[PDB]
Amino acid sequence: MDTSNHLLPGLFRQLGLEDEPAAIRAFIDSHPLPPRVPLPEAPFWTPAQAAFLRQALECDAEWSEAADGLAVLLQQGEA
Repeated sequence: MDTSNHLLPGLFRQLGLEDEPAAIRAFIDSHPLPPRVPLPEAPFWTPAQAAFLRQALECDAEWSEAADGLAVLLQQGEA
């Protein structure tokens, strides 16, 4: 439930971003989410990729720790 999740590299390549954990933490820092708005409800992601993320939030998938472990970072970001 963190940036050090090796699922984030693969999840970002899936969404069309870098697998570099240094770049990954920089993307989510530069573009955070409000604690009311979760990962599949983010207008930052494209509608097909957001509905694809949503599947892991609808039912516990193999991308469960990817999507959950990312969603915590966005909603519990910076100022």
